Amino acid sequence: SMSYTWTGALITPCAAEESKLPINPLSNSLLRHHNMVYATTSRSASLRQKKVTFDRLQVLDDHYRDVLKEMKAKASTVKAKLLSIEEACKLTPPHSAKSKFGYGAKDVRNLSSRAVNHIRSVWEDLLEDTETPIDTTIMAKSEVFCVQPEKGGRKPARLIVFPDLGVRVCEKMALYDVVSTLPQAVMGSSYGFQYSPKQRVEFLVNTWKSKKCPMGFSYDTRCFDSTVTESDIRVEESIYQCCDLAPEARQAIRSLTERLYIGGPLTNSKGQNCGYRRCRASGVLTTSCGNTLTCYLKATAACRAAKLQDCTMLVNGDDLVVICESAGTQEDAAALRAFTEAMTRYSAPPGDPPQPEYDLELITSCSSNVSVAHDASGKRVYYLTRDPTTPLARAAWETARHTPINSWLGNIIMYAPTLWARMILMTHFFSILLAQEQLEKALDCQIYGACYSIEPLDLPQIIERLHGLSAFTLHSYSPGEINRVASCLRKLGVPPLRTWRHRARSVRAKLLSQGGRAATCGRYLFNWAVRTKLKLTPIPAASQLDLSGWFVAGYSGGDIYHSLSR
Ligand SMILES: O=c1ccn([C@@H]2O[C@H](COP(=O)(O)OP(=O)(O)OP(=O)(O)O)[C@@H](O)[C@H]2O)c(=O)[nH]1
Ligand SMILES: [Mn+2]
Ligand SMILES: [Mn+2]
Repeated sequence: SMSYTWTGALITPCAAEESKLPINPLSNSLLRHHNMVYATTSRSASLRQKKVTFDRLQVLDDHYRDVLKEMKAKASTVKAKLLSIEEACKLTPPHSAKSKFGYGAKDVRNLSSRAVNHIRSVWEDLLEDTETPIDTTIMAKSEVFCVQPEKGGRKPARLIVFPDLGVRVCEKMALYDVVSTLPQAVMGSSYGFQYSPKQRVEFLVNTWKSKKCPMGFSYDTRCFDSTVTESDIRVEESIYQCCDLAPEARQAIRSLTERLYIGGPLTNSKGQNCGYRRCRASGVLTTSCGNTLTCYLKATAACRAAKLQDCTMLVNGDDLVVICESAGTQEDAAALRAFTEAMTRYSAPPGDPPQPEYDLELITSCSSNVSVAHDASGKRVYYLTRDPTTPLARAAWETARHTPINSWLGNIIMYAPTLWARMILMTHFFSILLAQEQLEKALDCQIYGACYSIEPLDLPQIIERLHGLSAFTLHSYSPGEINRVASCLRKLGVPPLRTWRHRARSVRAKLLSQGGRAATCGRYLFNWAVRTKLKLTPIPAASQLDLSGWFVAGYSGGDIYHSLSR
């Protein structure tokens, strides 16, 4: 079975597309080499299709079935709720793509009669029609990155596939509770999205330490969605089916599984049939959960086949990292060879062969890695970092062009503890906000795939709640880590780290002599920039009325929104 079949019609864009970074009178303050930044467009959709299109051979053995059951027994433990039309409407983001039936996200969240009437029929249809493939739209995703060291090396557009708005709301009523609860229940501490960065770190380390002689690695499959089979999707459904569900929920899931999740026809923006999918759809509510479960299921089985000792995994979508007891170098190399031979068999071959690692700071996953620093008292603190090239490039692009979702904000949140996050991002953006007094204007950013509405003035609280205070006092980052950041600044033409020490004192000052919420931002966010450092006390309101539901589950491509946590 082929992951895709193409009729020749083009993946077309729904609007015009900006691909280059125009000469900015403020972004150059950030990055000077504009020709290094680029956003993906329809033009490269075909290169993507070729990467994404191939036959799938899958062989399932005893360990796989053994693991399936263990997972199912756990899922058996869950009672999932049917979400009401209203609840699901609220979960829809304000700029979620509009329906082909004459209403948009706004209409849906406002509970328009037209919108709710269509949703109801889409739901009724889920109960009356058990087999007709549901229409999906295929588009090229616009994403900004830095040119490849191979000079002019570019990533082709990634393809996004999703059903009409109406179906999406139905998916929510039918599966939102499930997709928010089953992953943990089934994978325990192995489910990654349940952890804030601070927790993901605690869990990696306490695990690494828990080993007499630790050996670890990260695994990532070559274009995972395409590797997901119809079989894999039905197994996924067998897992969902073990929950106690309402009758209509149970049929909605069952119908959604055959009509949408296993495959369906592909339609472009001009309304033409581009082909057919027989693999995971990037834009359905189940794709995060589905991928984690499938990833976890295959990997657990692979461990037992490769006979790895005391394996402990952490899974996020298709992002896998396993920490086991080293059984000797030579030994370890053969185990990963086997592990991979098994993953490949289960229909999930690697992008790059996994390398056994013996230094936790050396294992990278989710595009991130753990690093060490020291706090106020110099007590070796641990945190999560990542190469800053893509983040800095995106910050650049978001500066020259108001985009709907502001990744820089998100990166500050998740990476607040980091060197680059504090010294460049925090500095750059707080002066831009200062200038236009956009401190109060809330922005949309996403975490683990769900879009969140956030007020910059609340970063101290948020940062404090998530990383602790050490996030405001880390000071002796690793050589390795500092070298990476500097090397990257050179690559992008971003002014060296010390140039930023300067900029911050200013911004901060212009933030202390501002009072209120703005002022606090000034005291806590740039304490690394002032000569005369003060002693930061736990923020009152922060570790208080600060909302949650933030690190419960992944919703990438799931059309999820929350306007909580100020
Ligand atoms: O919302 C989405 C979209 C995509 N995917 C799928 O999960 C994988 C996570 O993508 P990766 O970071 O693994 O990149 P890759 O090397 O596997 O594939 P290239 O993207 O760089 O082409 C993607 O490659 C995609 O196929 C999801 O799981 N969820
Ligand atoms: Mn992948
Ligand atoms: Mn990945």
